[PDB]
Amino acid sequence: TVSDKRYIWYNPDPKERDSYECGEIVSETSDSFTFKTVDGQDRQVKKDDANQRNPIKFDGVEDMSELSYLNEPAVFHNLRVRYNQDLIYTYSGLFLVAVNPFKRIPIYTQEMVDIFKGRRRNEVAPHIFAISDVAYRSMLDDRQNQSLLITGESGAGKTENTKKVIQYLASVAGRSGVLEQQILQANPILEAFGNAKTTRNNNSSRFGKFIEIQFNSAGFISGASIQSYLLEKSRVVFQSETERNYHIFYQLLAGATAEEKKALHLAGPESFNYLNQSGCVDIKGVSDSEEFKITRQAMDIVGFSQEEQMSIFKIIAGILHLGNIKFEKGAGEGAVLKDKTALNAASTVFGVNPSVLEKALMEPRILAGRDLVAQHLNVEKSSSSRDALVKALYGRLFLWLVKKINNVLCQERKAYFIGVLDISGFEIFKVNSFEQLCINYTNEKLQQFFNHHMFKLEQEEYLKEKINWTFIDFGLDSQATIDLIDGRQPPGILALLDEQSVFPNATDNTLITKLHSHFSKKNAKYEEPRFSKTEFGVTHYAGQVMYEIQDWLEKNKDPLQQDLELCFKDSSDNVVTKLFNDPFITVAAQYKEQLASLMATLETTNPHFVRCIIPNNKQLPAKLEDKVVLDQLRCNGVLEGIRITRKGFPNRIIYADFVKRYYLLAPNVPRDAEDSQKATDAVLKHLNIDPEQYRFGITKIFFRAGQLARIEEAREQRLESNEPPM
Ligand SMILES: [Mg+2]
Ligand SMILES: [Mg+2]
Repeated sequence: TVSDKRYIWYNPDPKERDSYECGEIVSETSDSFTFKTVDGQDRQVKKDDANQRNPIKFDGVEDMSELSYLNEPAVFHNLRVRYNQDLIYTYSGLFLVAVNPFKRIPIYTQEMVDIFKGRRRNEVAPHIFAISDVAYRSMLDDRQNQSLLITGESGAGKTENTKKVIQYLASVAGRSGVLEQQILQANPILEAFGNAKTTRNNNSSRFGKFIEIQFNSAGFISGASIQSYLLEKSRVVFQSETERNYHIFYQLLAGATAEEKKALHLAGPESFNYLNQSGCVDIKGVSDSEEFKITRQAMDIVGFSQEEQMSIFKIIAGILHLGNIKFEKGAGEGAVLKDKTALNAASTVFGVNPSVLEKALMEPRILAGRDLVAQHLNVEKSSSSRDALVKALYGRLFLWLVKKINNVLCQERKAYFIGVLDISGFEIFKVNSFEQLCINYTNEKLQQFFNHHMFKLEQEEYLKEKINWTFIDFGLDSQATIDLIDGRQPPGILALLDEQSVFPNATDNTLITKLHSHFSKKNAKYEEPRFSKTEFGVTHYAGQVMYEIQDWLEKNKDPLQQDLELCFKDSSDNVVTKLFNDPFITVAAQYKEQLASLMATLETTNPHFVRCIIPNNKQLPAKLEDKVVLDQLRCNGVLEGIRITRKGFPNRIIYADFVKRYYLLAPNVPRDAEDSQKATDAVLKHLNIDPEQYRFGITKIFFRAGQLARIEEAREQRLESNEPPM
C-alpha cells in the first residue's frame, strides 16, 4: 500500500549532524514519531525535532521556500534532485544557490541571455542571469544602487558567476569590450597578492573587495571601480603549519626569468624565512610558474607599465630579503648588524641607502622630551619593527595596485552602480585567532544585513496580503553576538582588548581573565571552556567558534617607526616613493571602522544574494555529499535563512491553484470553482484542518510548515482509495 508510507530524514550518528539517511515512520504519538532505520532498528524522535520527508510533488521546486517540511536534510534533498538534472541554480528565499557541476554546461549562451531580458524572478527558472537582470531593472526603475553579495570558496564558482554577471550586464547595457576585459583582469592581480593557501582552501581570499559596475543616468555601462577592505597583513610575516604566504611570493620565485632572478637576487622559497616555516611551499594541482605568467599578462591588459611591473616585484623581493635579516644582540641591551647580505639585497631592490635602513631598524629616534634620542632596540623589538615595516609595505603596495587599476577604468558620467561584494567567508580552523574573530564578526554583520532585509520584505508581503500575523525584526537574532564582539556598553570583546592594550604590562592571561570576568556565565553567546585557560567560545549564526587569545595584545597594535618612513621616502624606485608620500588607532578599532564603512555603503543599495558551493571536495561531477554541502550552507547563511523561513507561514498558494489541486479532497467542490477562496475554505473545513495552521490572504492561502505536506499526503491517499476516508 503505497500511500500509507511516511518517511523521515535522520542521522545514523547524531554527532555527524549533516550526514543523513532515509527512515520510515511506523508509529505516531502526541509528541513523537517512531521510525525504522535503514538497517531495521526502531528509533523515536520528538515531533518538534523530526525532519519529515516532503511528498514527491515537492521534489525539484525552484525555491526552497516552497517546501512544506522546511528542514536541513529536506533542503539538501531538493538541491540534489535539481543537481541530478543538471539544474545547478535554485532559490532559497532571497538566496540564489549555485552548485558547481565540475563540468562544462552550455547555459550561458547568447540564446540564454535573451530569455532573461526583462523577466521577473517568477517568470523564468533560477539563474545568475535572472538575478542580474532584476538588479539592472531595479536600478533604473528605482534609481537606486544595487549590490550583489556572492559567497563561495575557491572551486565553488564564485569567480565564474561574477564573470557571468559582468558579461550579462555588458550585454544588456553595453553600447564596451575593452572595459569588460579590464574589469575581469583585475581579479588575477588582486588574487595573487590577496589570496593564500590555508588549511581549509588552496586559494582563500584574505581581503574583501567591492567591484562597482557603473552606469550613466540613461542606463548604459559607463565605467567600473574597485575598492578593497581589510587585508590580513599578519600572513606576510607568519604562516601556520601547512599554510602558505600570499601567492605572489611563490609565483615570483617559480616563474621569474634567470636574469630577473639574478637581478633581484632570489633563490628558492625555502631559502626565505617568510616562506620556509610552514613546511608547505607548493599546492598540488597548481603551477605557481603558470600562475605568475597569468598575473603578468593581466597586469599588461590593465595598463601596468613594464617599469611598474618590475618595481612591484622588487618590493615583493625586498620584503623577502627584509625577512631573512637575522638580528643578533651584540652583547648588551641592543641588537647589531649580524651579516649585511640580506639588508643590502633589500636595499638594492628597494632603491634605499642600506646604512640608513639598518639605523632606522635597530636605533630609531623618537622625540624624548622635545629632542631626538637614538633608541637602541633589542633583538625582539628590532624584529617586530622589521615585521611592521614589511606589513606596512605590503598593505601600502596593495592599496597602490587598487588605485592603479582604478586609474585605468573609467569613472566619468557615473549615475548608479551595481556592486559585487566578495569577502572572506565564515571560517573555523583548528586554532582560531584574532584574524578569525574579525572575519567572523564581518560575516555576523553581513548575515544580520540579510536577515533584516528579509524582514523588511516579509513585513511588506504580509501587509500586502492582509495577513493577521505579527513578527519582530529578524536582525535582532544576531544582535547578541554582534554586541558581544563590538559593543560599547556593556563593553564587548574588542572594547576590552582595546582597554587592555593601552597597558604595557597587560598579558595574554590578564586579557582572557577580563573577558571571562565580563562574559562567563553572564552572556549566553559566550563560553569559558572547562579545560583551556587561553580560549573562549562565541556562538555565531554559523556555530560556536573557539578563539585562542595568544598574542592578541600585540596583534592589536600596528606602530611604524617614523625613521623607517623617512628612510623609504628617499628611495630611487618611483613606486616605492608613492607608497610613503601619498597620504594611535588600534587594529580592532580600524577593523570596526572599515566594516562600518562597508555596511554604510551596502545600506544605500538594494541587495541581491548569491551563494556558490561545491558539491564535494574531490572536484568530481555528479557526486553530492550532504556533509560538504550543508557545511557551506551553514557558513554562508542559507541555513540561517531556512531557520527564519520555517517559523512563520512559508507556503503561499494562489487560491485557484490550491483548488485545482485539492478540490477532490472535499465533496461538491469543483476543480474550477468560481469563488476560489470559498472553495479553499470548504476543503480546509472538510479536512478539519486546524485554523491556526493557515491564514487567508487577499490572493493567497498562507500555510505554516508541514501543513501543505499533510494536505498533499491526503491527496496522494485519496487518489488510490476506493472511497473517501472514515
Ligand atoms: Mg575563488
Ligand atoms: Mg557554484
